[PDB]
This record gives sequence, structure tokens and C-alpha cells, in this order.
Amino acid sequence: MRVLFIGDVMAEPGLRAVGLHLPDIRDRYDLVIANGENAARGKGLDRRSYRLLREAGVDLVSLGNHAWDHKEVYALLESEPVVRPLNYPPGTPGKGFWRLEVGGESLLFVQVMGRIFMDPLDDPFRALDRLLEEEKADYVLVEVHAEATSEKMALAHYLDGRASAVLGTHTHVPTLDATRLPKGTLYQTDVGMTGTYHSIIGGEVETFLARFLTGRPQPFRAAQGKARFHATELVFEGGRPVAISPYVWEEP
Amino acid sequence: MRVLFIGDVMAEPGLRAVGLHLPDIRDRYDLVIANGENAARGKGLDRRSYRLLREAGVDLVSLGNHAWDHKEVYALLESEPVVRPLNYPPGTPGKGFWRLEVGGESLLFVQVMGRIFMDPLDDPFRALDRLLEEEKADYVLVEVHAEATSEKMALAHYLDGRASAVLGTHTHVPTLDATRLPKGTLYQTDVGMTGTYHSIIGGEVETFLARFLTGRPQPFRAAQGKARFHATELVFEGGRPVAISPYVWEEP
Amino acid sequence: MRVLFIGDVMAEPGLRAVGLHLPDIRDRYDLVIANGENAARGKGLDRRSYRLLREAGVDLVSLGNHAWDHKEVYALLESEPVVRPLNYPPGTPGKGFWRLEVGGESLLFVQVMGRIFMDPLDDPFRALDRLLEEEKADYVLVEVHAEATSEKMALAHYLDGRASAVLGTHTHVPTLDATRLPKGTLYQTDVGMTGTYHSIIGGEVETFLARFLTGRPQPFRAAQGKARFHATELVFEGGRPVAISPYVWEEP
Amino acid sequence: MRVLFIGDVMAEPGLRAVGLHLPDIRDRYDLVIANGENAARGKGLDRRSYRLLREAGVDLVSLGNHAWDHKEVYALLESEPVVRPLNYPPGTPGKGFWRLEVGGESLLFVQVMGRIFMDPLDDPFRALDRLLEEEKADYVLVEVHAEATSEKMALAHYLDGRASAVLGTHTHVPTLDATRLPKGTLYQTDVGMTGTYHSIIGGEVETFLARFLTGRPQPFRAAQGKARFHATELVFEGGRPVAISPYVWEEP
Ligand SMILES: [Co+2]
Ligand SMILES: [Co+2]
Ligand SMILES: [Co+2]
Ligand SMILES: [Co+2]
Ligand SMILES: [Co+2]
Ligand SMILES: [Co+2]
Ligand SMILES: [Co+2]
Ligand SMILES: [Co+2]
Ligand SMILES: [Co+2]
Ligand SMILES: [Co+2]
Ligand SMILES: [Co+2]
Ligand SMILES: [Co+2]
Ligand SMILES: [Co+2]
Repeated sequence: MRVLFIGDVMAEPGLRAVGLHLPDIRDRYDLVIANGENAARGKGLDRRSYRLLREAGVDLVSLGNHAWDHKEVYALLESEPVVRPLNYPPGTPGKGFWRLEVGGESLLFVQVMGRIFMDPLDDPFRALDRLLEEEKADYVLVEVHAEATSEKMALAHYLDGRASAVLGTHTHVPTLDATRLPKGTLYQTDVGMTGTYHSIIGGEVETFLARFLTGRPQPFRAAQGKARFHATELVFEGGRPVAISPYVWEEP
Repeated sequence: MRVLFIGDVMAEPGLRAVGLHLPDIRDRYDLVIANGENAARGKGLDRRSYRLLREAGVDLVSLGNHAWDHKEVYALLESEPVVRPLNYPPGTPGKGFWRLEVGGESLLFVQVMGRIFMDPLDDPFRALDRLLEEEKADYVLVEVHAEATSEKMALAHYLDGRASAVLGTHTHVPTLDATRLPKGTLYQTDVGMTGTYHSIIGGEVETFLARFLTGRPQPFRAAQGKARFHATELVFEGGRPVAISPYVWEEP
Repeated sequence: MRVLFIGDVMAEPGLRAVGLHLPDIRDRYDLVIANGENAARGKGLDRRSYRLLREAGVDLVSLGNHAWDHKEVYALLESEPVVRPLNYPPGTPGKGFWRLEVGGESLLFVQVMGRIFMDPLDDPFRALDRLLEEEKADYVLVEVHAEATSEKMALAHYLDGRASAVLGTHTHVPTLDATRLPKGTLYQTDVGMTGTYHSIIGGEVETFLARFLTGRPQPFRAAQGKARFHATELVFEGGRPVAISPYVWEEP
Repeated sequence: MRVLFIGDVMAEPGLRAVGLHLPDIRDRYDLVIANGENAARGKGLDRRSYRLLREAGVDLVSLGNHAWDHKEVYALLESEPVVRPLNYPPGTPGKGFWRLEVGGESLLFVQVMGRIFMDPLDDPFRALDRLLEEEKADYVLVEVHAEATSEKMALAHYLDGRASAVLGTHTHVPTLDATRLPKGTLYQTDVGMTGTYHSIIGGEVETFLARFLTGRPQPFRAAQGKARFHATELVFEGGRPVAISPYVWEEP
């Protein structure tokens, strides 16, 4: 397995960036997974944005805290290769994991949500322990959608030797810390966002600026402009993690 | 000028990293600044921590949230080139800024602390406005000690054209987004930590994992092991920001 | 001067409860102040809800975090006896305080917002310092809209001997701790909510239950039912705070 | 059955109030339960603290967030009738429930901890469902130690008709809202704390005021002075919750 992991797809520039560049590189990977938490004009996922991702070559789409902004998501969750955080409570729509099959090899993908500085949910560590006991595969990729670097690092060491790779998202800025932990698991704190960086985490500068300055609510406004494609490549060969490499593409 | 900014010096490994390597590249810079908020066994700063950094070639040390862990910091704040967050309220020991002087040129260094997911402090945006209104220099470097990426980015844009460069700390992971904002101000979300990465943000893996698994307090133990020196180089010339470059060195 | 303070007016039952009962006891007071943060269907204040409050016999209306929920508030803020939290940043619409005149005697009303478990606003302690320094009156009433009971008690003690009384809001639950501080200042942790208690914090029980059980988004729905009028009577005389008495009236 | 539930015993004063008064009214109740997470100098519980509580007439002691401040607590958790929140992770020391018995009738007492504005723990709602299936008793008393009133109420309604009574703690201020829910379950937002009220939630006024003004750490210090004994009387007859009444005692 040759896997491409694509950093948070941010609003219209992000979706455009994927649609435009993925086709030119899809051939380089066996499987492509992407976080599409903000794919629907910045907030969530809808049928349209899902389609453009799939049509661009994405095989599986993960969500996050915004996983419920749009109704259409519930249809995507029951019949499409779309997953939400594993560690929502029982009775939650959709699945918290997915099994990808390619070339006779299997890859178990799992997204989990951190709890520090975020909403209360089930314990990510033990939810992972249980899952990994019931679902076996050639490779296991765990995406940790969290705010705290310590929580992301805690989960990764905890997963060392069990997961083939642990990639973080949510923070929107790509980190220069791609490495392999003592027991072999690959790791990166944040993949980064795929969208226009001529903004503040996807939103229009002055909008966010107005929030910090006035202390008064300011409706989200997706920024528009040239985008950056952010992703991380994972090389899984012979049931063992081989290499991890961040990837960047600047839209012309 | 040519300035080197060194990412949070974390406990004994971080201190060794600076003492062992800084001497070797010291002559390539006019000014060397370092965040020493975790220099003392991972918590705050004390006289020994301070002397070591100085002996290595550090010209100025900044703090943050752990600034008040050791009473020895007061003497330091009182008569040494050590600074604390500008945006503490009136009646706070020490200074929140420092105007360095070298070969006839001046560099105003200021550290502000974010408020999102952190303690309630004064408005850093307007705190900076008041300072920059009365304090002038050839160049200005602002360190933003904050948790949220949106807050660091908001502060950078808000200072764009006024500050020569804006660097983020507190996260402990180097980000790959060193760039030049519209009005010329250089920026990087997080310089990264200086210390052993065989840990959880400098803390012993076993210790942090226990906190996360049990939800019960666990006294902080500083991880020990090979270190990584993390810094960011800045080039200011002709009264303008020329370049910004993430720097790394692995301890043999 | 005999003052009535009315606990958070919650959505339609709250507006009703006041419109019904206040006219029957208005005689008993010289001045009446109300928190209308949740007046307009539980979220904010607008022309209609405001008008209903004045007609019921309210002389001044205060808000809080939900102040900006309806843009109709702005007009109200610049021409009507409506005040928002004092500690918002410079340039914030509306006044942070208001002077009430009743038979020669003057009453300075001030609303302050806590920062613990809330948003990063200006320092409320020093904010009051600057105000009470440049604004005098026979009596001073400070409302503390905050979440943490420690912050309310600290603000109260800090104002002891300065404010005639300090009353807390935001909790939506009446507290039984009305008393006199060491230096005379009257105090109660939370006045209580004015609206239907057949709900959770004024919202439908089911909606809120769904939020805690699913961890997923649930739009706010104002509960309906018998209202329970909550307020606190303040007796200031001879320039000195004499009494404080919580008041309750259940809708028949 | 007549049960007396004492509010959080705060340090020396609180501990004194219980020892002096409880022996006087002890005969007026069948079971006496007390929150003692602040009994030992305002920081957790210990042998001395526990002995004094038992010798005072307390049959069971509950804990909370500070349950782990003292090493001696673990031994108490193993043999003595002391409980910590049920909603900690599996493998946690001690129990989160306790079966009391008095002449034929049985009482299941449970303590859960809220999560809003607090630490990440297991889902208290579903934790209660599971416990209530395996543990049955004539009456059930659930203590909700939390910050958010909305969470305490949501839990109360979730237990309505299932729990005999639901009492909240952690806020340190008695609420005037004791009542009966639609399905008979008795409820009160906060029993209030037992200790000297001439302080900010049990702590020295000056100390807490210093924290709020400086924004710098100040070691906790328990206030000393005349105490207020806060509790709530519960009456369970014919297999249903009959009466709930707040209870106060000013120290001579
Ligand atoms: Co490991
Ligand atoms: Co997110
Ligand atoms: Co991201
Ligand atoms: Co290429
Ligand atoms: Co070199
Ligand atoms: Co700009
Ligand atoms: Co820090
Ligand atoms: Co009447
Ligand atoms: Co005082
Ligand atoms: Co409010
Ligand atoms: Co019910
Ligand atoms: Co507590
Ligand atoms: Co309490």
C-alpha cells in the first residue's frame, strides 16, 4: 500500500484544489482518503461536495465536529464511504471506521475526536482499543481530529505498534514533525488544510479579526483565493509502516 | 538585522541542546532570543536555567504561562534581559517587552499571550497598539504564545506592516507555514519545541499517557533522551523583513 | 429608594409573567431593572420584547452574552435605557452603565461580565475601578453576569464598601445566599430566571436532553408553560444599603 | 426513610460544624450522607477528615474532582464507605455507588460528575443506565457534582421517575429550587457548601481576590471563621419520594 492522505479540505478553494490536482497524481497511490469536514462551503459535507471529491479520486471521506451541519450527510453516512468520529456515543448515525480493500490488501481507517478544548464525547483511547480488537487488517490508519498536541501525541504513543500510522487534523496548519515512533508507527501532528491560505483557517481575515477585536459574534465567511493542496503520503509494505511524507501543491 | 529565535527550551534535554549547539552557530547571528518558559525541569525559569542559556549565547529570554513557577524569576525579571507576556494586567512583575541594541540598529521584541483556551488576560491586540505607539525601533519581533491557530493568525494580520515578524509558540510542534503576509510581515504559526521528542510535549510518555487514561492527576516528570534544537531564522535589512527560515538540528 | 431587580426574563413565558405581575406590584418600588438577555424568544432582545418590558413597568434593561443576537438591539442601545456589559472592548455599541434618578436620589447601574468559562473580555475588576472613579451616585448597583460562583464572589468582595449591592445573573437558578458583605455591600450569587421552569434553563427539556445524549447539534427551542417570576428587592436609604430580599411569584 | 445529605464539607470550619451540630439532629434521620471532597483543609479527603465525619454521624462520604489529592484516599476507597464519581474510566480506584440499608429498606446512592466546564470523563448518562440495571434498591439517591446547571437538570430529567431524588453539588452555593419533577423525582441544583461562608467558596478572600487581579498563581488557603451547615432533608415513603427540604444552621 501506497496511501495518500489529504489535509483538511477547506470550503470552495479546497474543493477546487482537489478537483484540479488530484487527477494528475491519483495514479501514484493505491488509496486516497480525505477529510471533508468543511467541504460544503466551509461548514460540513453535502451531496454535491461529496460527489466532486469522489469524482476527483477520493476513496473515503472523514468528518469531524462539523459532521452534522447539513442534512444530506445522513444519506451519505448510511450508504457511502464516509465516516464520522468513532467516539461519538452509541446510537450515532454513520460509522466510525471503514475497511478499504485494494490489491488483496486491507486498510482499516479510523477517525477519532480529541476531547481537550473540545466537546465531551466518549474516551478515544478505549474506543480505539475495542475497535482494534474486533477489526483486523493489513494496515491501520488512525486520524486524530483534535486541538491539543498533547492529546494527539498521547493517542499516537498509545497506538504505537498497533496502528501503521496516526495523522492529526483540525488544527489547519501542517506540522514539520513527520516521523516514526519507537515501535514503528508513523505520525504527524497535523496534515494541514487544503484551501486558500489567504485567510484565517479558511475564513475571511477581517471576519475573524472582527471577532477577536469586538468580542462580538461574526458569521463565518469562507475566504476565496488561490489554494494550497496539503496532504501526507503513507507507504505501507508487507504489513509494516515504511514511510511518511508530507505533500504540498500550490494552485497556479 | 540577522536574528535567531529559539523554540521553547524544554527541561534538561532542551537546555543541553542549546548549550551544546548554539555556540557553534552563534556567530551567524546578531541577536539570539529564546523562549525559556520550560527551561527549569520543564516548569518556569530559575537562575541556573537562565545562566546556562546565557552562557550558550542567548541574548534575551521570554516566558509565558509558567513564568511564575519559581520565585527566582523575580530577580531575573528585575535586572536581566528576560521578558514576560505584555498582556498581563498592571502591577505585574517585570517588563512585557525589550528593545535590543546591536551595531547601532534596534530590535523591539515583544511577547503576547493568547486568551483562547487559556487564562483571562488583557486584550493582546490593543495591548500591542499601546506599546507600538510609544515604542519605536528599526525592527519589531512579536512572539505570540497561544493555543489557537486562529488567534495567532489574527494577531499576525493585525500587526501586518507594523511588525517585522510574528512567531508563534506554546504548541511545541514546528509548523511548515513560514510565510510573508500581504504588507510584508513575516510569520510562522509555531517555531516548535527545543528538547527531546521521545516524550509527550516534553513530558515523560508514561506520565502523560496515565493522565489521559485515568483522568486522575499525575505529577509532571520531564522526559529524558536525545534532543532536537528548533529555531527560526529571521533576516531584516533596509528597514524591511527579508527572510524567515525554520531551523533544525538533531542531537547526535 | 426601593429597587426591584428581576431575574433573567426567559423567552415568551418570561415576557408574559412580567407583563402580568409587575403592574400589580410596581407600586412597591421606586425603580425597576430587568435583565432581558433572553427576552426575544430566549435569545437576545428586540423592539417588541423591549417595549413589552417598559410597558410592564421596567425602567432599564440589561443584557449580556446574547446582547448581539438581534440587530434591532443596536437602535435600542443608542436611544433607550438598555445597557450591555461594561467590560466589552473600546468602540462597543451602547453604554456600559446607566444613571437612574428617583426623587433627587441617584442610582448608578452597572453590568459586568465574568470571564471564567466565558469569553475573553476586558478585566471586569479594573473596568469597574475606572467607572466607579469617574461616575458617582447616591447608590451603586452592579450586576455580575457570570458562570463561576468564585468570580462573582470575588467581584463582590472587590466592590464591598463601594457598591450598595451586587447581584449575579446567568445561572438561571435563584440562590439562597442573599446577605451583607463585611463592609455593607449587599449580595446574592444569582437572582434567578423569570420564565417557565418546566424546562431546562428555559429550553425544552427534550431538546437539551438530546444535546447531552447525542453530543450532536440541537437548535434552541424556547419551552412553554407556567412562568415563575423571579426578582430581588433592594432597599437603599440614607445613602446606605438597608435590605435585600429575593422575591417569587408563580403564575396561576 | 429519612435521609440527610450534607453539602460539601469545606476544611476546618466545615468539619467543625458537622461535628458540633450533626450529633444533635442525628436521631432525626435514618441515613446521613455527606460530600467530603474538601473536608481535608479544602483539598480532598484523608484519614483524620474521614474519622471526624464518621464520628459525627455520617454513614457515607462522597468525593468529586479533588478525590485524588491525598494518597490516603485510596485506602479509604478500598474499605470504608466512601465513593468517587461512577463516571471515571474503568480500572479506577474505589466504587461510584453504594448500597445502604436501614431496617428492611435499601438505598442506592450514586455520584456522577458533570463534564461541561470540567475534565473529560465517561458519559454520566449512560453510566447511570448501566448501573441502574445491575443495582436495585427501594430508593435511589443520585448526586450530580457538576458546574453547568443545564447538565445537572438534563441528568435530573433523564433520571426522572427512575431516581428517587437528584441533588447537585460543586457550586458551593445553596439554590432555592428544591422541587418534584413530572415523574416524581425530587431535585435541587445545589445543596450548598458546609464551611465558613466568609470566604470565596471556602478559600481565603484575599487569596482568591489576588488570583483574579494578578492573573498569577496563588496557593490555595482555606478561610477560617464561623461556619454555615448546609444540607437537604429527603423523605422516602411507600416507595416514592415524598419530601425535599433545604436545611441551614448558622454556627453560634
Ligand atoms: Co511508544
Ligand atoms: Co474541525
Ligand atoms: Co487540518
Ligand atoms: Co507534483
Ligand atoms: Co548548521
Ligand atoms: Co494583512
Ligand atoms: Co506554554
Ligand atoms: Co404579591
Ligand atoms: Co471585603
Ligand atoms: Co447569559
Ligand atoms: Co420528565
Ligand atoms: Co468540586
Ligand atoms: Co457544593
